[PDB]
Amino acid sequence: ANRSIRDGDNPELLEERRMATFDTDKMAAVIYGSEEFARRRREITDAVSKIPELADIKPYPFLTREEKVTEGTRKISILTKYLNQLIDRDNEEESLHLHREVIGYEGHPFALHDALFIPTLQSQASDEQQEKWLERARRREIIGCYAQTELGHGSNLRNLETTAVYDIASQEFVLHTPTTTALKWWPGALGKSCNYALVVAELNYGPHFFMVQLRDEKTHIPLKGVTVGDIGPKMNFNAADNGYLGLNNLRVPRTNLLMRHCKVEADGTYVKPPHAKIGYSGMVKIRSQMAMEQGLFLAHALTIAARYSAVRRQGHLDDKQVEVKVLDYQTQQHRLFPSLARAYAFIFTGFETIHLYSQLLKDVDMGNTSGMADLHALTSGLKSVVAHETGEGIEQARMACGGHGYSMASYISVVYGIAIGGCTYAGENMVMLLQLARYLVKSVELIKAGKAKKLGPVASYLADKSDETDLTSLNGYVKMFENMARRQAWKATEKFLKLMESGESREVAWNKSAVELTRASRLHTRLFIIEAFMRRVSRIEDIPVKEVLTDLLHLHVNYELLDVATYALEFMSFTQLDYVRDQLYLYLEKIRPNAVSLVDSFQISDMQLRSVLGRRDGHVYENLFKWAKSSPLNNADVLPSVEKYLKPMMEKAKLAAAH
Amino acid sequence: NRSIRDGDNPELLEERRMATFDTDKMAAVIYGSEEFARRRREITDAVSKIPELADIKPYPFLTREEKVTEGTRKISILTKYLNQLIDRDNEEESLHLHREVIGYEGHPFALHDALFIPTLQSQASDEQQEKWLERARRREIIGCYAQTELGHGSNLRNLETTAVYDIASQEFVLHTPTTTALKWWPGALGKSCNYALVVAELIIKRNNYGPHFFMVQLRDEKTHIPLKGVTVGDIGPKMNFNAADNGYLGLNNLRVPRTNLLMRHCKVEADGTYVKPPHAKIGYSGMVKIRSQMAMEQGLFLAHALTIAARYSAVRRQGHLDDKQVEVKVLDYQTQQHRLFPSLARAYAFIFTGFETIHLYSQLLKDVDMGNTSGMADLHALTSGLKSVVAHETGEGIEQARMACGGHGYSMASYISVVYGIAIGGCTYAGENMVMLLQLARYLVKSVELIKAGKAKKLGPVASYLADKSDETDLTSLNGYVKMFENMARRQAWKATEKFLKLMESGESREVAWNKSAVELTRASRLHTRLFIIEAFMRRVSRIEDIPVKEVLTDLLHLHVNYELLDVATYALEFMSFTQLDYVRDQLYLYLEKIRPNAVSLVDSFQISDMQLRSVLGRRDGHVYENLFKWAKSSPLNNADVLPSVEKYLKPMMEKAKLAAA
Ligand SMILES: C[C@@H]1O[C@@H](OCCCCC(=O)SCCNC(=O)CCNC(=O)[C@H](O)C(C)(C)COP(=O)(O)OP(=O)(O)OC[C@H]2O[C@@H](n3cnc4c(N)ncnc43)[C@H](O)[C@@H]2OP(=O)(O)O)[C@H](O)C[C@H]1O
Ligand SMILES: C[C@@H]1O[C@@H](OCCCCC(=O)SCCNC(=O)CCNC(=O)[C@H](O)C(C)(C)COP(=O)(O)OP(=O)(O)OC[C@H]2O[C@@H](n3cnc4c(N)ncnc43)[C@H](O)[C@@H]2OP(=O)(O)O)[C@H](O)C[C@H]1O
Ligand SMILES: Cc1cc2nc3c(=O)[nH]c(=O)nc-3n(C[C@H](O)[C@H](O)[C@H](O)COP(=O)(O)OP(=O)(O)OC[C@H]3O[C@@H](n4cnc5c(N)ncnc54)[C@H](O)[C@@H]3O)c2cc1C
Ligand SMILES: Cc1cc2nc3c(=O)[nH]c(=O)nc-3n(C[C@H](O)[C@H](O)[C@H](O)COP(=O)(O)OP(=O)(O)OC[C@H]3O[C@@H](n4cnc5c(N)ncnc54)[C@H](O)[C@@H]3O)c2cc1C
Ligand SMILES: Nc1ncnc2c1ncn2[C@@H]1O[C@H](COP(=O)(O)OP(=O)(O)OP(=O)(O)O)[C@@H](O)[C@H]1O
Ligand SMILES: Nc1ncnc2c1ncn2[C@@H]1O[C@H](COP(=O)(O)OP(=O)(O)OP(=O)(O)O)[C@@H](O)[C@H]1O
Ligand SMILES: [Mg+2]
Ligand SMILES: [Mg+2]
Repeated sequence: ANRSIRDGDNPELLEERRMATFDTDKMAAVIYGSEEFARRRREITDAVSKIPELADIKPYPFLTREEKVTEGTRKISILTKYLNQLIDRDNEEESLHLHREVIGYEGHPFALHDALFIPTLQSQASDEQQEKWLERARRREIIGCYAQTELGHGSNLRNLETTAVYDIASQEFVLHTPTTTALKWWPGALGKSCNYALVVAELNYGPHFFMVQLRDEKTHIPLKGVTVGDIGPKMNFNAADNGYLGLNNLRVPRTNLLMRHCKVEADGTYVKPPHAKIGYSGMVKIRSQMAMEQGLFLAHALTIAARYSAVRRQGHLDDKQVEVKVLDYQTQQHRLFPSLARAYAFIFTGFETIHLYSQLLKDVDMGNTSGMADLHALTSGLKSVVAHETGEGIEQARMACGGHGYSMASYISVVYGIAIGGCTYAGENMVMLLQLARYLVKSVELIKAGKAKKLGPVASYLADKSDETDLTSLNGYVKMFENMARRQAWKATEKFLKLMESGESREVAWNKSAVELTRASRLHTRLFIIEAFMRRVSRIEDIPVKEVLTDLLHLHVNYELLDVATYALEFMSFTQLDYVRDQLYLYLEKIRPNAVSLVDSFQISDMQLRSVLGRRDGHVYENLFKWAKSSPLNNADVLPSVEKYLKPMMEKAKLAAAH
Repeated sequence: NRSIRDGDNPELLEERRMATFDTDKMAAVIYGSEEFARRRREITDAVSKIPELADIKPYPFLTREEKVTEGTRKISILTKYLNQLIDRDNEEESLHLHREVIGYEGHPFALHDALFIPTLQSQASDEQQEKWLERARRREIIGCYAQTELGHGSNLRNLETTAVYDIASQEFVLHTPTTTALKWWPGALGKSCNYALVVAELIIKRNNYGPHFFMVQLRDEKTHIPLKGVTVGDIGPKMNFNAADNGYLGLNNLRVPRTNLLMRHCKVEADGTYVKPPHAKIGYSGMVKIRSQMAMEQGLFLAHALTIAARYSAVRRQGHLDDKQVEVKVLDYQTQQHRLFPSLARAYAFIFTGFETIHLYSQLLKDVDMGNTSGMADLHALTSGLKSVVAHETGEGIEQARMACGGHGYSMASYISVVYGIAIGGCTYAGENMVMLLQLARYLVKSVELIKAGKAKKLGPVASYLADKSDETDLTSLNGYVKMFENMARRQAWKATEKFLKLMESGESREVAWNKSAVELTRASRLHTRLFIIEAFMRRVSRIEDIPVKEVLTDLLHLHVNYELLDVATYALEFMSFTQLDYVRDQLYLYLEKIRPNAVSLVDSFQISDMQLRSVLGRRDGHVYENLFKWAKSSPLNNADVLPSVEKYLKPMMEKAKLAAA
């Protein structure tokens, strides 16, 4: 029962939707975590579709950079008016659906306000201070931003140049931007949108958070001591204004310092915040979240690609009278379905880490940590592998559309440009793979120390070493996938040890083995991704849904295993390698008739998809032409530039001498 | 290090003082000759004296229409200065001049030079060359290669644009019957060209002869208004290449003379007599020129990206090593050397691989001028996989180059995103990568399918290694690596062929048998071309005098063959131990550390001017932070302190929210 079937649909897609071996309302429920929310997405989408001003002013690719900032600002101010009609404002699941559909991904004045400004106020500012700002934030009375990275520093928060000196005479922090590289650089909404910022600065006590008003609340003119502006065009996310901040001995009250965990008293005593580095909690929320987000990004690209694949006919197989849908080719299925399997896998992996963090957030209001450290390390590699493999799959989804995928009419290049930033923001991907490697070394540096009973369930499989082998029913793959991770974990570990056993200093001994350590993190991460996927599948009550999700899961483990055979061949035969190589191509064929249904299940409205190639109704060619015909260069037959330059250049070129 | 200047950032100055070779010598190698390498600097110098040839403003700041305008502004000016600055019919020099002055984002004459002119050269009669080819070269007229339709790009056997000969008036009637039949994607088709080489199915009193080339005038040479029967426009914004106008073409029973059919190789006489061309597929010659060429070109884009990454990696200090005062240069980190230098090894490897296929194309272009065209099929298949693997790996490389700059890499001030957007199209144009990998796979089957027969002596030198057997395998000295790459390849080649064969002994039809083995066959193709890239590299370094250059290129080459071998270890473990895998793994890291001090020198050698580089992070002088600020401050969004859209939307929104109920 494909629920994305409508009248007037392209038969090419219709005949693909009648092939649905499951209910897509059922699958949406699984995808978005509950039957109730999956419904609410459709209700909201329907509620929005009946509000004309919430439509894109024109096709978003047709807009200039400034026209993009305007429209995102236009759309965010209108959305905010209707917001409390359409959703439960404090329901993040709904608010994300509403904004991802209505605003889009390219940015808006409130992006980082909701992404990091509010979540940090929730996890770092005293109940006193939350009363002063947190609801003013949620009421969008003010626009905030998370202002941490500097022009010279982003990855090493131990050497930020921005200063926060306390002057006990007047009980104020003087916040300064000493050097040019000390300038805040990259915070969303810092340059033009926000009038408040959470500025990270050196207190020497390390980096802390300071609420700083940047612009006057009524006039939006910057306050004395404030230099602010945009940082120019970017790879993408250009509807958002990422900016810089210059602070010239800026004075803020002592109580503009966030103090949930730490304290500075009026006389200047500093109460060290419980322990750990609790202030990095905001980053951890994002990192735990983007396994879900980059999962949905990927789903978006595949939704376009899969649908278009089922429409585009090119080349013949058998039957030399009608060309075949390109989705019938093995390479096509190969370059799409594993990534489709990944989309589901990353999202299920996302639900576990999302709940893990919102649970290990309450653990931090009790004096509990170290579930903190165990979560950080996991999401460290998780955001890295996921964003990297997502980016790979999106381009594959783009290129899979042939020539037209390169057109903005596909919109896959936008989804890539947005998503791929996840390989940089919220921690540089290499660095974050290394952070996880520090949790892996520790988990191994324990062999002669015993302490195997201290390991968490995530690291448990390390203090084992019970290889074996086999792969006749799923869990053997998982077993193989621990065996791979384990080996590389020890091997890379013992190599960093050996270079200390021969006396190269720790940090240099750490550097010489940096690549193997990252190789470990990825193997460990992809092991977890599989397990979470498995855990979600075996819970499903509806049998046809469990069935097709099993097909996806079989496809995952074999494509994944073969991508990492270089590590899997300590434990495998070469004949078994051709099994999983044959198994891969079996479930490609198995998935095929469900392909369109599997992406229809995500129930991404056309308003959110923003894709001509990926239109739900499948009327691609007719509307691709309309899209092109209405594009801005087609405003004039003979271009003003041609008349001015090319016409003279040609007249002149006819008269020139033959040398 | 010839890229050292006064006023340079000491960060980069101390990196260039570490040069263990001459960069004027390396440049000569990269560009194929000392004479040309010298010309590049000579042209760049002469260009730098002409103010009108500078970018009107930082290209990222430009709207899509302003980009078309600027490509048109700069190409009309450049055309005037063309005879001063270079030898017009020297393609090496013209490419340097345009890649630097114009750039990669497109101009009215891109495909005019890329395919329009090369197709006239290879497919038009001496008569027809007299009528147009010199007109094209003097840029009297603007042309294009109009092949791909809205519904057909890969499969040329079923294009819907017809070419019907009417013997009565001796004309071809050219028709676009359906909306999908519309030409779609030719550069300059929509707005710039007034002439187009239109590919259409040839019809002679219902006889179907396949796709052919027809010269079509589209716009009046005087008014640039389209002619009767012509529909033409732009196909909208794109992932990149947006200073160019890629267009669509609609033809309504457009009549052109019989002699607007490109003849040479083939003929249509006034009575309708069709004369078959010698080798059926002589017409795709324009495509093969591109494919042969982009190993070179997708070698240079990548170098361009690395020129920015490496330089910036030697400025950007972040994190601490041993000395816990003063942060370390990020280029010192292993992951950074690992995510950068192998691509640097590929950039060199691709370019040298490019020199070989460029030269034998333009010589197996003379083989097509009277006689044997056996090295036509052998070249097509080589360049089929070569463009696919190269463009794909150049893609991964260039993204790695961007992310290497961290946060700032995402900014347009790095320009690596542009370079990525431009080159990655190479995975699509000039043949869809999967389709092209499958094309070489057919040449691999047929090459294998010649050895259970006894025609191994029909094999070319490229395919030769397939009839052999290496069995015994080691390294210790390079040639053993090539021997290892001869395996895997040969291994998979047979392994994939016999699977496709078995499916036919299963009685599954060829097309379906081919389809079910399609992935294995592409694995075979990739392995084959990676072997070639390595050999090509080898043949270039073991040939040149100047030992410092031959030694740094040997360092690169060692890094290549070790990094590549590990990337394909899964195939290399039919022939290797495991302990040797740790050697090649150890060997990889040794040459990362060995290359490191030459890093800035190896890229400075490409002698890409700032004018061409168009990157703030990649500035030659190395003044990044100072100029990154200046750049941002000048960016268009900062024209006002309070945005018009903030005053109009955000201010009233905020007022309302404060007053609104709880
Ligand atoms: C529009 C929107 O767009 C998008 O929005 C998202 C945009 C996100 C906005 C941003 O980009 S802002 C921030 C992102 N930037 C970063 O992340 C880089 C920060 N990275 C670092 O700072 C370092 O790498 C660390 C992680 C090493 C932190 O360490 P240090 O401070 O520099 O110094 P040290 O004192 O040396 O720390 C190392 C030891 O401390 C332990 N440790 C570290 N972190 C934690 C932690 N979190 N919890 C517990 N323990 C920890 C650790 O054990 C280390 O010791 P041991 O490893 O030797 O054993 C979304 O799509 C969403 C969408 O809505
Ligand atoms: C700005 C600028 O940007 C950039 O500019 C570049 C832009 C480039 C402009 C374009 O994108 S336009 C054209 C690009 N499009 C393509 O390429 C797709 C064409 N692909 C095809 O058409 C098919 O895939 C082929 C290759 C299979 C051709 O075959 P069919 O016609 O469709 O039908 P059949 O009759 O079935 O052919 C198969 C049998 O024929 C044999 N054969 C095929 N090709 C050749 C050949 N070339 N030579 C010799 N033999 C050949 C072959 O043996 C087959 O038989 P066996 O395999 O079974 O044994 C640069 O950066 C440069 C920069 O300057
Ligand atoms: C779209 C986008 C949006 C952003 N939004 C915000 C925002 O709203 N608020 C905010 O505060 N910031 C924001 N940022 C900044 C971002 O958080 C930081 O840039 C990122 O966390 C780290 O980038 P970096 O400049 O520090 O890279 P770098 O730390 O300089 O690293 C660059 C290179 O050096 C390597 N490297 C650096 N250190 C090490 C090390 N110890 N070990 C091994 N390798 C190392 C890295 O692997 C990498 O290859 C944004 C960035 C982007 C791209
Ligand atoms: C920047 C750019 C510039 C261009 N410039 C020009 C120009 O100047 N002149 C011109 O004529 N054209 C031009 N083109 C068009 C280009 O030549 C075609 O887009 C390209 O050849 C790919 O063809 P396609 O669009 O039909 O891909 P498709 O065939 O539609 O690809 C769709 C999917 O199906 C797969 N597929 C298709 N056939 C098979 C098969 N037999 N077996 C297995 N898989 C298959 C493909 O691999 C792909 O994954 C340009 C394109 C781009 C992106
Ligand atoms: N030349 C290429 N151009 C574009 N995409 C490619 C290319 N080669 C591989 N891919 C893509 O990479 C993904 C991985 O597929 P595959 O494993 O066959 O390639 P690979 O891993 O690079 O090859 P191998 O596994 O033999 O090393 C596929 O989705 C495929 O579409
Ligand atoms: N999560 C990631 N984010 C960014 N880049 C990555 C990531 N994982 C791998 N890479 C890049 O891939 C390239 C080579 O991959 P790697 O060093 O892992 O070797 P590999 O053996 O081919 O991969 P694997 O270790 O997964 O088998 C490097 O340039 C590295 O930067
Ligand atoms: Mg890797
Ligand atoms: Mg693979």
